[PDB]
Amino acid sequence: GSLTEDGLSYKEKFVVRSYEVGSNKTATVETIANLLQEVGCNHAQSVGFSATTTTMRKLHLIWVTARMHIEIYKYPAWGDVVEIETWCQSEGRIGTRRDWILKDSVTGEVTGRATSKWVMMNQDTRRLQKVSDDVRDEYLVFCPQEPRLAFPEENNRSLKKIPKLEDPAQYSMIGLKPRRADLDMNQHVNNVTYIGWVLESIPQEIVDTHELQVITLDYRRECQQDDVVDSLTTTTSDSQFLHLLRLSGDGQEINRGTTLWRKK
Amino acid sequence: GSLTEDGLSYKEKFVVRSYEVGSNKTATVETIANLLQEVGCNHAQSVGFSATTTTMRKLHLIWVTARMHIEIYKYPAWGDVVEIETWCQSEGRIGTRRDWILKDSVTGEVTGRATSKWVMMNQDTRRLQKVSDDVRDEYLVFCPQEPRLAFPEENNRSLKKIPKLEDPAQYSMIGLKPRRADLDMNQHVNNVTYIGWVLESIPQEIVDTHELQVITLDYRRECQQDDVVDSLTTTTSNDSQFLHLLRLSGDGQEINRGTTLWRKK
Ligand SMILES: Cc1csc(NC(=O)C2CCOCC2)n1
Ligand SMILES: Cc1csc(NC(=O)C2CCOCC2)n1
Repeated sequence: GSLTEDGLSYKEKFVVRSYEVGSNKTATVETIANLLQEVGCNHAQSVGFSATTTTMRKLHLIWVTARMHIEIYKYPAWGDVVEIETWCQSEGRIGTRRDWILKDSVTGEVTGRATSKWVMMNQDTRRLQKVSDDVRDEYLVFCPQEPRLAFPEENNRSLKKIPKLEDPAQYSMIGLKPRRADLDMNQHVNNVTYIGWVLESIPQEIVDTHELQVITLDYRRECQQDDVVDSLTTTTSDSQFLHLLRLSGDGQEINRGTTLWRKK
Repeated sequence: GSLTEDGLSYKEKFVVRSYEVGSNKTATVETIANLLQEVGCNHAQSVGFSATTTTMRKLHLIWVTARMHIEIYKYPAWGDVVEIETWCQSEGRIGTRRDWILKDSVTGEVTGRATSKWVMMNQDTRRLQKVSDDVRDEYLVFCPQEPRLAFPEENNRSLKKIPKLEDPAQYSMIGLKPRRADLDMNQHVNNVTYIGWVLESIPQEIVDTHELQVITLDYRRECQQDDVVDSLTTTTSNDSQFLHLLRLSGDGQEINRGTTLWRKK
């Protein structure tokens, strides 16, 4: 992978692995999300980060995901090369945004796109807070100045309000717990695991006859290593579902989302 | 990746990914096992397969893992390039063997090694069988003729008999279930998931102060997509050894048994 000519975006090629594909012999949405995260990490490393900036390290601040939105037109097959371009942009004092474009390396055609909203948080107290002047200044030298959006459309899917699922849920998968492979290098549950947990409550017949086209996920609270999660789904409709992840015990909400599936 | 000059082994380079590493910023044993599987699949593909031979597809036969043995000296760090060499060998009518050597691409030094035993099974009835002459002939053209072993030693730990853990277990992790990411392209639980499940019953303090040096795992029965597993561990021992058992939560049906050896950091 490498930064592009202007140094304002980053590109990387990936060959799809045997264990990375599902029943269709194409990359799962969890493999796609892992590839987005990997290209995002390689971009941060190439521009001097050791995700945190120098000012963030002094104030004990970290970037946390608030929203992830992914749209896939074609899933790459096992053995195929996918090229991913990523860039980041400041959104005033609200937070930051990271976008991606997925392309088939052979045809050069756009096969997917993604956008994510990130908010600033004190790592110890877990208190949100807004973006300061000092942080925006040392971030803007690595971001395009004019707006560059993976989802430019006025009033688009990536910026829609998501309602809270009402009990009873149509479908559910209960007692979901993270294992050590679900944790990152800081022993926190990886963001991609929540996508998998959301999808666990979709029935196997929908998965067998449909392909996931769009997934929008809001992150409300982090799931600890010793937490247990219940995954809830209701059909709202192509097939659309409304999703809710909550702690098995007290019912504390960890995520809410929507998925849109196309018939094969 | 590519077949070596003689066409009797296969090499591939991997750059270790951010999500592939643990608390030490080095590749987990599950990432290593996924890389072994990937290089093994790329080797089978490069020599004409899709690892069923021509006769195996006619007779509804598949290769299934009976044993996996992995020894790691150094885990590659995030961003490092690891080179893996793999080859297969016939073991008479018992089955086949697949071996691996892991090397640091920069220094060329051996950082790990692995060996695995595979048996032939009818896909439909699940009945294990000996290897026929016709199948043995079809895959011997892709294997070295002289023995080539990743674990050549006379008293190597890769061929040791593993006892059955006796209840009560010292440690346990209960109610483990596979999710869709744990399944392969044929909707069967991936072999690497069982390694993760075995390790789930090791206490977090052992993981925090030790590094896994050796893992030997026997596969007795497959875990179905809707099965629930219990992971059991007992200390048997500067080095710590554990005896492991995976069994179905309900009836206690054994799916795996294993041993791990950990060294102090
Ligand atoms: C160091 C760094 C910067 S961005 C990042 N992670 C991502 O972008 C992921 C998060 C969730 O999975 C998809 C994208 N890590
Ligand atoms: C095509 C083919 C033949 S065997 C194989 N994979 C392995 O060897 C893996 C199995 C899981 O444990 C790591 C090694 N792929």
